Amino acid sequence: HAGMIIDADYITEDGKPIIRIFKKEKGEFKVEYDRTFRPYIYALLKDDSAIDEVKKITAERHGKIVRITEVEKVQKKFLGRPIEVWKLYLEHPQDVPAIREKIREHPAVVDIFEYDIPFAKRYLIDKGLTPMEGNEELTFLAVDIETLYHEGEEFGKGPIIMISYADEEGAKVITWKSIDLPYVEVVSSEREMIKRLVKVIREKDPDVIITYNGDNFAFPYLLKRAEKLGIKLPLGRDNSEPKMQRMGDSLAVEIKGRIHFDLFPVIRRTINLPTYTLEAVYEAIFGKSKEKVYAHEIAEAWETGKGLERVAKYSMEDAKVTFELGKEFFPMEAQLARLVGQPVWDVSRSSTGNLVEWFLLRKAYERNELAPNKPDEREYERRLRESYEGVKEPEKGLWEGIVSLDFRSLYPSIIITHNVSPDTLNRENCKEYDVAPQVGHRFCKDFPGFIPSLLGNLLEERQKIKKRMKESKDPVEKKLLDYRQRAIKILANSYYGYYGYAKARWYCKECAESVTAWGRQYIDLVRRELESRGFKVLYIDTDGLYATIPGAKHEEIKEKALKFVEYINSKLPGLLELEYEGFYARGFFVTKKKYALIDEEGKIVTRGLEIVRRDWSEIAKETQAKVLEAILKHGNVDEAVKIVKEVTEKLSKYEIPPEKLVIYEQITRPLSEYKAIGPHVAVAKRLAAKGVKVKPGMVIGYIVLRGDGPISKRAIAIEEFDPKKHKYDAEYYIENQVLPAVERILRAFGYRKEDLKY
DNA sequence: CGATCACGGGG
DNA sequence: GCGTACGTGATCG
Ligand SMILES: [Mg+2]
Ligand SMILES: [Mg+2]
Repeated sequence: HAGMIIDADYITEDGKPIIRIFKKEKGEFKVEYDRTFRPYIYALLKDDSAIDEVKKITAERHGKIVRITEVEKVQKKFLGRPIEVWKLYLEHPQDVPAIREKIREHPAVVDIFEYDIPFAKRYLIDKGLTPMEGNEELTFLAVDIETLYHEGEEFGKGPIIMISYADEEGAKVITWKSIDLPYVEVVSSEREMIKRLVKVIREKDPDVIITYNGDNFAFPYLLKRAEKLGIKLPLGRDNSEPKMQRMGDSLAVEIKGRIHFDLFPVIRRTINLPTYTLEAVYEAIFGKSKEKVYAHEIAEAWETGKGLERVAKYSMEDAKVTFELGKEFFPMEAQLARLVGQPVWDVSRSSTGNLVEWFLLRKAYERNELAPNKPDEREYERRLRESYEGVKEPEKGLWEGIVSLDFRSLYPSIIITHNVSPDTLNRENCKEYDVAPQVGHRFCKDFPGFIPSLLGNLLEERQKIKKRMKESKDPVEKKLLDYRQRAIKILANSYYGYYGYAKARWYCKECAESVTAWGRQYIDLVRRELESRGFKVLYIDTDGLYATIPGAKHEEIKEKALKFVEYINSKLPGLLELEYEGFYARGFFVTKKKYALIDEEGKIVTRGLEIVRRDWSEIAKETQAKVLEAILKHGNVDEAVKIVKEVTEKLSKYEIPPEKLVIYEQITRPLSEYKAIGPHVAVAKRLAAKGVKVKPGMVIGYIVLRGDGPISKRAIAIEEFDPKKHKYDAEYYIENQVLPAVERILRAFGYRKEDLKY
């Protein structure tokens, strides 16, 4: 009708699917139902006569037989060529996985197509429906929880001790222990606290629930405790419970009628941080410090009853900043959803490769272009092993006053001008074609390629938005249009990468190679022009470069670089654009996407080097941090080498505290299901043998002891370690922990692993 | 060696 | 749900 679409799903009623379109119309929540949309797949047949055998194929589901309800001969395009396929209709979406392989196996069937598109996404495309359109203002509520945790406990063993929420009315805490603070609501039990959260959510009726890692912590924990306590969480606008969907090796939680906006996957994509803790994220965006109160401090305060006001303040600030962050990051995700035509829930949890693919599937429908299939495992593997011809090793040592230049806005223009598309690649009876330099791939000029055509329209639309922005007096429209033009830039700058993405439907190795080859001519021009101006290029890859004027004043480097970007863009034709990304006080480069820098404010910025993860010992992580600090903060590689040498000697002489040697690894399945027994599994099996209920999710802490053979047979549970009896493996902690953590970094300064010991 | 298995965020 | 990440690095067998 007239509302803004925020989501879509389907329900089954009397065994038949019903699409639900969740809308917001002038502040009101509305649900539209559609019983008429039918599931389907396509089948390419060897001959039209075959349909009589194919329409008679059946399968089984829910104890009943599955049939093809209707067949329809249709004319479409495949790889820029007319094709005749049969549209096979099914009653229920779940009929598609049940019957698709029985159609594909048929000797008269050449191939099948569009057999793995989810019904709700199939519906939005086919009906031309775009989520997040209009000026409809949504409501937001941030939610967070605090729990009682002890090292290595099964997930959900300890109770939820606090629940916090925040919106514009303020940040509040619900707890079941007496804390005298103005924003704290004290209730009688964990059960009563969870029921109060349910009431707040039902009363505030937010369109968007903001969490920080709610997909993999807050909501699975709430569901675990609600199950324990035997209470329901009717948070859905249809009174349904939050729904845990297995998205990869992890989880994603949906709340029907709403948008569960988990900031963790969103921020992980948007900015570069070594660790995405809420406190690190908040500081990077708002330039303010946020205190972290660790799990052990929380457990100690809860159990002893001392210092609970500190824990309540931590819980409050967690909800307060989650709200603040949500408001900051939601507008761009809303514009991306709109652009790609899929709900924010799905779009906020996806890579740019999937954003491109959703955009392309919709455009293929609009253009009557049959979509190619996602590859099988063998093809996906063959794609990962493909070698690309045509980005040198970076300069060694420590450099000062570094400018970063970004090339990414160059590639959409190359795709368009050279008609780079899988449907135009090495076409027969082509009258005119473009030949890629060095690699020689031919792209037909006779018709615009599917992908160049779409990119051309995206770039044109962005230029119209930018023009409308200059001519606007309304700062509200200007702010909105700024988000819209940034969403196009992000989607357009993702096509180059998408061509080489192994899971892509419109994958094209030769397209990616050719864009690289044509792109290189401009990169080489940028490099020569930089060097003619006294700049030294320290590092260069397909995405950008780092450069300096050796021994020049920093303000002179910045000014010359800004003046250079303005100059080159005046020389580059069309929408080919170079961007000044930033300036760094110092930096060093190891290899492709492995480097470390420090800006003028003293913030260290790295790519592909830092090892902040629980399965690496503290001694290795601490030494690595010390090495980066000595190099970047002190400009002293000699100090860094001496730090490594001192740590290794201390390890050899058993001078390192055993607490800095603990390795943590999660159990992810029943112990009997393991095919390879790593040290944490060997430790786990002994724990289960002692009567410990070992379950997936439990994190095993261990220390590697001195001895013969694989580390599996010498690992000990941290709770069993006796410093007066057990001797840790110094050679393991040196060669497998500390030295790999620092050897890549120090390779940039001409050191090998063997020069980092006395 | 190829195969297998872990990481992130949260408490 | 017409589904189940990603890319990378250590250790087992
Ligand atoms: Mg959904
Ligand atoms: Mg919290």
